Amino acid sequence: PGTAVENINTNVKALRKLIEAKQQDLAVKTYNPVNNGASYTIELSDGTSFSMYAQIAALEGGGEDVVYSPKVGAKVEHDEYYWTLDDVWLTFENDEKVKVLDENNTVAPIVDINTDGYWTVKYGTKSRTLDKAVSGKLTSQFKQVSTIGDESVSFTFTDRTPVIELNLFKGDNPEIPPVTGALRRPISPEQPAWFVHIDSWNYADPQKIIDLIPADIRPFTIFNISLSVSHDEATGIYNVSEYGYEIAKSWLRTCAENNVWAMQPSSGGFSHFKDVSLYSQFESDDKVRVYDEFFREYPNFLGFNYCAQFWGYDDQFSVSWLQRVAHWNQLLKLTHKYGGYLVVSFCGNTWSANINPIALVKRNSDFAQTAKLYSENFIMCEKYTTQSGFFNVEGICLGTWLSGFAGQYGIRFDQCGWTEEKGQNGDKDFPPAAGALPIIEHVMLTGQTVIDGPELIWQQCFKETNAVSVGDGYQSRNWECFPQFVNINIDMFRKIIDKTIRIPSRKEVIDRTKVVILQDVYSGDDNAKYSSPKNLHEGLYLRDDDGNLWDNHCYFKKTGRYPTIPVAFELCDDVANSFQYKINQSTFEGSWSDVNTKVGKFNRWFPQEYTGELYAGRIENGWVVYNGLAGIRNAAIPFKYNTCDKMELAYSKYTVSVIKEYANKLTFYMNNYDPSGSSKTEVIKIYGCTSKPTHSVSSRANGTAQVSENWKEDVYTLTVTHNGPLDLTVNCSGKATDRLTVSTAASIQVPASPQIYQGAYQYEAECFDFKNVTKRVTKGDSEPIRNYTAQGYINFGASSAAAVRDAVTALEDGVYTIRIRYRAPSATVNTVDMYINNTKVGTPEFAQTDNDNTVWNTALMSVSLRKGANTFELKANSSGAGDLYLDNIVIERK
Ligand SMILES: OC[C@@H]1O[C@H](O[C@@H]2[C@@H](O)[C@H](O[C@@H]3CO[C@@H](O[C@@H]4CO[C@@H](O[C@@H]5CO[C@@H](O)[C@H](O)[C@H]5O[C@@H]5OC[C@@H](O)[C@H](O)[C@H]5O)[C@H](O)[C@H]4O[C@H]4O[C@@H](CO)[C@H](O)[C@H]4O)[C@H](O[C@H]4O[C@@H](CO)[C@H](O)[C@H]4O)[C@H]3O[C@@H]3OC[C@@H](O)[C@H](O)[C@H]3O)OC[C@H]2O)[C@H](O)[C@H]1O
Ligand SMILES: [Ca+2]
Repeated sequence: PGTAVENINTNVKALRKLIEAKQQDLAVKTYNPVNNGASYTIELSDGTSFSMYAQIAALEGGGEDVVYSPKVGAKVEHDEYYWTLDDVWLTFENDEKVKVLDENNTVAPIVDINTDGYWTVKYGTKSRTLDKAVSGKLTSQFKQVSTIGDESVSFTFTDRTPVIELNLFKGDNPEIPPVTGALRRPISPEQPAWFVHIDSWNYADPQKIIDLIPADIRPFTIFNISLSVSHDEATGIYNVSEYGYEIAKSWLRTCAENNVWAMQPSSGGFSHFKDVSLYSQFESDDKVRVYDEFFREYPNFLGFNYCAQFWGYDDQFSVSWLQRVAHWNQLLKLTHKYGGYLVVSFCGNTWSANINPIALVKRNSDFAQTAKLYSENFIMCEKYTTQSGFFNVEGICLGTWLSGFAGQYGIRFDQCGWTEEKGQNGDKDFPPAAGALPIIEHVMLTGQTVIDGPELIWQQCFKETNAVSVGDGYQSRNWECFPQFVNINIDMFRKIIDKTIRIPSRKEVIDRTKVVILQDVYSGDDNAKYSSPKNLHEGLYLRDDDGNLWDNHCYFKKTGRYPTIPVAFELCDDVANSFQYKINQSTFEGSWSDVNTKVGKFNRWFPQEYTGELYAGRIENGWVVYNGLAGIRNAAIPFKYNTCDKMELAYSKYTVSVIKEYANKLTFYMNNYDPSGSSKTEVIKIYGCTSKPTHSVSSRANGTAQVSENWKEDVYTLTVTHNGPLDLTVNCSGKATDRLTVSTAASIQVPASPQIYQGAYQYEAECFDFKNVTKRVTKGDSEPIRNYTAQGYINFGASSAAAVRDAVTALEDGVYTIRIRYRAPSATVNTVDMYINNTKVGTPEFAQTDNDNTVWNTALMSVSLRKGANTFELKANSSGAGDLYLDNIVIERK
């Protein structure tokens, strides 16, 4: 956010500078559009970076017609550039023209509004009053910037200022060939993924989020770089994530430095990056370079996450959902070329049936082909963000994958999916323990290879604390895991890694599932053609207290006897056609809508494996058992592999368990973690033992546990009080021979690292350790300085005791170039020194920079780094001649 008068003068100062660059034969290193080309940032070969505005801020007042604002431009005459005002020469006293390039100043004509409310223009001592200013929308003096060929870059104006071409810098570094062909980082049951968010809402230092993830988890992790689509509804402009490209770039470099996988620019229609309609645009269109760039330069980049694609379409500043699907059609090809994933996540309401994962492939036949053909690259995820329809949306998201249109299936859980005011069981606020249930249920019984989140990131995963002292009198920003992150999430993944929780393959799920619905309906409302049959789940796994479809407010199943029921558009391949029972929805209203008849046919397909009010589903020798109701709840489960007779289970509310049957052993992973520290009680009884059993228990993470044992009349009874997760082992043998046989250890394969990133590293000043600085801007959007990288910058300031430090890295020993992007608006700063590894190496030339709020500059140093960690400091020695600002540093090999 900024005033119209700032915007105008910025463009003028830019026009002066472009002309200066032209006659000094300077080159454009980089340019990039923002807010769909409302503004651009521009870097030249001398390191000068500045904004130009294609849209000007409204003029405070309220009026909203287009009205007059002065237009300072430039024409050429007798070989020379002179200032224009509204397409006539700019003159003051006499009729003397005024050169752009005058041998004394770098003062441009300044436009203003005086105190009688008239526009004015001043140039040194001279000054000129023009027309009355008037509240209204204004038009910019500048149109846009495009590229000509691969040589030229053109700046075009809206007045009669000529076009201005500058050469497009070519860098003499040999470009690094990208990764193509096969998938960069395969995902499968053997190689699952956790998407952990570096979140614009946490105002992250990516480096410190990465480090909060332990080593055993890291290799299975895919860091998800979240750009918030929070914006000003009137203008369109993004705040939280002001410069999305620049955040993504900065954090994607840190990821690439740390050799970890990474991928998120949209929520609903809103997106920091412009949608395409043709595959050609990925190379030919200077409005959409970001797509190719991330794949080309970062070998750890897996692609793009379009989350929550159910809202915000057809906005003034979004796109239609059709246009989005179309963008996916092209983007998916791009993704396939580079071995990437495109991820989509859906949560549902009544208004959004026509944009769900059925409609996705049923409404757009071209996307359907491109999806089918590159399913390996396409990942479809259930989101738990909306207030209803969870079983419908679970079926459909699962159906996408099994039917062959997506390669992997995932869950993105959210607190926000707890029912509002009343909640569930008598618990107003969402309790974290609840979250473990859907996830384990859908991972173990429906083949999810991707866990995403959980949300909200900043309530469930990480928070920033106050700054902390880190030696030598320096202080740093700091981040911490929430306890439920460690005690639910981290530990649940350890239980996948350690092969307790075996993820079934697609073909394994179809054999279990048995049945599919095909959505072959073309008549009726949006719900009739894209959503599942309304009473699909009734008298199956849907609770008594809950209701059908959009009155389905609870995601806990009443029973696990019947498997999650998938709903697809079509079956694309051999395997999808191996479904035992294919039911067309058109027949559904006739036959299956009678709840009793459905339950009758389903009962023949899916035998009773237990009784009681707990949730119990079995796959191979693994049970998921949980309690999603109030009060102690029970079940009687006859064993299928263990040689004892049966187990009777009695569990507290929101206790979840994973129970592995062995001929002479049982394991329980149990959890029910409350951060406030309460205990819960659980009771396990084994029947049919022909021997005194024994038991073993280990607490996990920050959990507690005590277990009591009771042998009596051939019943063995374990009483497990605990807070948080634990593994319990029961050695119990019986005398049965009618029992199945346990297959050998499922595979878990530790996912390979990405190739080593050979490009430049970046370290944002707002993440530096610091002492005695004037101001540290971690949330820049609300402050006066524009055109910065990531979310912020700092004002180092003039203190003689001012200093900063970060830890930087180097693939090996040698000379590197350190580019400090900075601002020195009032005076040159010759008074700050640089230390590498606690040895002073020079005094960067921080030349006076232009006063304008968008201008930054870059100061260079050559230095020796050694292989691995290096320490970087900037230290004042005296009082600065003026404020020094710092946005970042960028390190590259010479
Ligand atoms: O960048 C942050 C980023 O966000 C992600 O994480 C979460 C998000 O998951 C989520 O985002 C919110 C999603 O829900 C929006 O609310 C829904 C909007 O549409 C409403 O439907 C209309 C009802 O009336 C009808 O007549 C009308 O026709 C319907 O709309 C049309 O429906 C079909 C569409 O195809 C069509 O385009 C649309 O126009 C719907 O009822 C409403 O319901 C929501 O309420 C909750 C209930 O649990 C659910 O979110 C959903 O059911 C929501 O936007 C709302 O907030 C304001 C707008 O700012 C309005 O009230 C409404 O539009 C999204 O909110 C915004 O997300 C971005 C964030 O930066 C904003 O601050 C936030 O307001 O929840 C929040 C977010 O944390 C990423 O992981 C995270 O990094
Ligand atoms: Ca910065």
